[PDB]
Order: sequence, then structure tokens, then C-alpha cells
Amino acid sequence: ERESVVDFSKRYMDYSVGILIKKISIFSLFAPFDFAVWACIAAAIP
Amino acid sequence: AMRIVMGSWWLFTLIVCSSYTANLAAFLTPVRTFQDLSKQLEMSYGTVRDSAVYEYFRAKGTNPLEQDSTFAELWRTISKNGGADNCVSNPSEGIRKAKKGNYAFLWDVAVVEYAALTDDDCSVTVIGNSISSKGYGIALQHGSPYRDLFSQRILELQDTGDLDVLKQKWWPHTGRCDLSFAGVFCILAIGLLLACLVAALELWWNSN
Amino acid sequence: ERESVVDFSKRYMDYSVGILIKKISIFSLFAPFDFAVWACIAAAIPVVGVLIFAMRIVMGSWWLFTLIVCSSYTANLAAFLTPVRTFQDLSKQLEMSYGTVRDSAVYEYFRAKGTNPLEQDSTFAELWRTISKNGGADNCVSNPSEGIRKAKKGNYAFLWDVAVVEYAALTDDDCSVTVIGNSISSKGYGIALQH
Amino acid sequence: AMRIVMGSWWLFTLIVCSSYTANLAAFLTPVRTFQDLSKQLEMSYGTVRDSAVYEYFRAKGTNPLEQDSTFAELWRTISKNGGADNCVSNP
Amino acid sequence: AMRIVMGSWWLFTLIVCSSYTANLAAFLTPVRTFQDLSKQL
Amino acid sequence: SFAGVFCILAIGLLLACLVAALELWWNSN
Repeated sequence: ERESVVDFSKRYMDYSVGILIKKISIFSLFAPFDFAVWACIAAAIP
Repeated sequence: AMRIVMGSWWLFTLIVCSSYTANLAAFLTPVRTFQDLSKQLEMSYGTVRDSAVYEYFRAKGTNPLEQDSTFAELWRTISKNGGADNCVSNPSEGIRKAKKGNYAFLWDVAVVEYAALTDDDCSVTVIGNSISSKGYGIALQHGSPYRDLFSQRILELQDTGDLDVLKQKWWPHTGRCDLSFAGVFCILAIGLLLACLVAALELWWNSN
Repeated sequence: ERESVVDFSKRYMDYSVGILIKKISIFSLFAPFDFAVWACIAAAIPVVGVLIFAMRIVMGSWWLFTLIVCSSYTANLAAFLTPVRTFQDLSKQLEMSYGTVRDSAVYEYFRAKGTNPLEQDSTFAELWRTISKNGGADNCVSNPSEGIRKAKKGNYAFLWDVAVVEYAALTDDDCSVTVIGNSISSKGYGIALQH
Repeated sequence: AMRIVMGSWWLFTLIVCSSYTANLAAFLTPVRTFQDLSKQLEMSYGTVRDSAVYEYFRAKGTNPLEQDSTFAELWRTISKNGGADNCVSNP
Repeated sequence: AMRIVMGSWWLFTLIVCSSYTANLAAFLTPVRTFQDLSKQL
Repeated sequence: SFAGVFCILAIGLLLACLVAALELWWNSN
């Protein structure tokens, strides 16, 4: 609409939209199976 | 003889111990989305209602004839309740609500450029976007003859890049913030405990 | 220079250039770690192998009956991740010897982008050195005819402005090479007027 | 003596690589898909144009207040050329 | 003669090792009873 | 599931029968 009422200088750049989001070891082995039942294996071989 | 039979039982124990260790370490491949069409499946965005970022892709949400489908999907994702309980008033409201909610805030690139550097904790991340949405302009009244030589001075320094060079100046671009191994170490001190007990038994039986 | 003689008006498009005709291994073993973990494993055993003088060290040897298991998991998944990886223009900036349209603004502007340390994204002085072969006197094209003339055979690339890419790949029956991701805005195509 | 050391403990790693090759292929593994919104992620759906639900799911494609994200995308699946292409005119 | 005799164990084991490693993975990849006929017990 | 069983079955019977034809003939010699 403002084109019809006033003139405009030319581009320096183009508009683009922006997006902001928020920001190997044995821990891999030892999270999904618990350390206590990791220790349970040392009982039957006794 | 029958020494062997019960030892054949501690087999399948360790078979299962092989097996669970084999399996679930594979399954670990929590966000894997880096673009707009990627971040479609990530619930809501955070925006300003009835805004220039809103109404433009609202208008592209009323364009049904092309199969882009990134846009109107997310638009009617946030057009629920007529836009109510989807949006904020100003982007000053969307800072911590994006930080403490399911929103990814959507705005100009250069604003988010500024907003990323202004986090002491630096707990944010911008993702890329290279699109042909709009341009930028500056108004001047009819009969003001300044337009051509203004844009001469625009196209000179943009074709020498100097406008973005000064944008690199007052806004830095190199990033203000930034932008297996355990078991082999684990056996080391265990072996050092071994050699400790060896020298312990060395002086133990030197004394014996 | 064209504005200094005649009036313009706003743009509509972008532009690009290049050369266009047509077009199970060990590495996936190495995908989570590689090339030095295979070296770090080689040091623990000789240390105990000079640590001779009985049962006691071998628990570190039966520790391999646990360690190698970790190695025994770490492969295979790489197949789920997906020849040549043409994935960027910067991936082309490692590939030596490509050229493009001479005697032109695209011949000009990345050598003009090649004169600032502040503007260098480590892509375009590289790219001027990429086209710098044969003194420039044999790297360059001038036509889509020259594009079909100059080979894709050699460490080369796929680029033009998309309207001619959509033209040429349609005239070809292959859809042979993939285009790069690139958005350019310093010049482009608009509509000129008169003062 | 010592060649038989390393060629054996190489064949070790080789057959281990075979074990990976061996188990690997069965694991991506008649159709796994039984309904739309995932059949709408499948190649080549069309149907009879100018039906009643051709109009109704078009109108639900202009219903953002109530939507299950299937019908508007199943709509634009077949709404190409204003609905013209890949839409059949008889049984 | 007897390399055919002693040799079997590992060669045969391959079927088993591939077997349990085959069905290993996809274990992890009212909520099972859905029908009215499912409810009858 | 089931299709790898009879193969290694009858192969295991097969090389068994090859040595079975071998040994009684060499015992006859």
C-alpha cells in the first residue's frame, strides 16, 4: 500500500526470516542397565 | 567330567550379557531438526500475533495452489483458537517464553543475530535460512529526486560488500560463543593396583 | 554503471554460473571412531608383556573379554545413516580445478570478493584460486554451448542460475548432477527504466 | 609361527565384519502402513474428483479450528492443478 | 576324517549366533487387547 | 524364521554321508 503513496529507495539486501532455538564413554553402556545389576553379575561365579 | 556341565550354564548368562550390551547402544539415534521443514514436527513456533511475520505467511497460508506445504501446515498449527494461546505481544515477551516453553521464536534474521549474542549463558542457537521472502526499503515522498543517487550509493557499497562489512563490524559474525575412551583409561589404574599388590607381595615374601 | 545512464526498478531474481553436460566398505567400521583408537589399543598389552617378572595380570586380559565386546557393538549402524559426496559448494572448494564464465561480472565479482580478508568466508579466494589454472586462459566457458562443450570429466561441478538449470536438465534426459545450496544477493535481475 | 598369529587374528576381525553384514540386513525389515497421514506419506494417491467429500475435505482444508492434519494434506495430495491432474472420472 | 568330526561346533553355532542377534533388536522398536473378543477373558 | 534350518540339517547329514561312504570303502581296501 505504501508504494502508492510514497516512493522507495532500492534494496541493499533481501529479507529472510530467522529461527532461534535453544542450545564415546562407558556412560553409554551403563545408563540403560543399572550399575547395581551390573554388579549383580559378580555373584554367581562365586 | 561333570566339572564341565554346570560351567556350561554360565554360558547363556553371558550370552544375554552380550546381547543387551549389543542392542540398546545402537538405538540412541533429543532434537534432530535443523531447518523450517525439519522443525515442522516440533509442535509450535513462537511469534507475534497479527504481525508482519504473521500476516505474510498467513497470506501464503491462503495460497493453496502450490505444494510447498511447509507454511500453511505450521500456520494452521498456530491458527488454532484463531491464533489465541499461540503467540506473544512483543518479541520482548517471547524471550523467556521461548526459553521456558515449547516455542521456537520466529522473527527477522538480524534480530535473532542480536539476540544470540545477548545471552550471558549463551543457551540459544540460531539455525540457517536462505529464502526469497522480501527485500528492504526506505520511503521517500513523490517528487523527491534523491532516489537514484541514493541507490547508486547503495549499490556501490553493496557491490563492494561494505554495507555487510559494517554489519560484520557492529555485529560480529565469527561467533561470540563458539559459532569407548573410558574403559581403556579404566584398566590403567586397575593394572596399577595390580602392580601395587605385586610390590606388596614382593616385600611380603621378602619378609617371609 | 548502467544506473548512471538509465533508471532502474526493483529486482525479481538471482543468478549463477558454471559448466554443465551430465554426470559396503571398510569405512563404516570406522564411523563412530577411527585411525587413532586403533593406535591407542596397541599400547596397553606390550606394557603388561614386559611386566612379566601370573594369574593376576590376566584380569586385564579378560578385560578384553569385555572391551572387545564394546568394539563388537560399534559398527553396523552406519548403514542406517544413508560413492561420492557432492554435498556442498564448499565441498567443491576442496576439489581442485573448476572454472566458469569469463569476461563477465561473475568473472569479476569473486575476484572482487577475493580482495578483502574481512569478507572471506574461506570459500571465494579459494574459488578464485580454483579458476586460476592455465592462467585463466584455459579454464573458462562463455555459452551454454560452451557448457555442453566443456567436460564434466575431471574434478568439476554443477551450477548455473536455476532457470537455465531447469532448462538444461530438462533438455537432458538424466537429471544428472545435483545443484548446490546457494542464495546470492549482490546483483541480480530487475527492470530498468529511463530518466 | 608369526604369520599365523596375525592372519588368524585378522580373520578374527574379518568374520566379525561378516557378523555385522550378517545381522544387519534383516533389521530394516505386504506393507508396514495401514492408514492415511502415513499412507499420505506414500507415493501416488488419487481418487474420483468432484465427489461430495472432494468438496467437504476441501472445506475442512479451510478448517484450521478443527483438523487432524490428514484431510487437508490428503486434500492437497490430489488438489494439484486445482484438483485436475491425477483424479479419475469413473469407477 | 576327524577335522570333519571336531569341526562342527563353531560352524553350526553361526546359525544360533545369527539367530539370537536377529531377533535381538526389534524388541525395542489395553495397549494390546483392543477387541471386544480380546476382553472375554 | 524357519528357512535356515533344514539346509544346515541336510548339509550336516550330507558331509556325514560323504565320510560314511569314504571310511567303509577305505576299510575294505
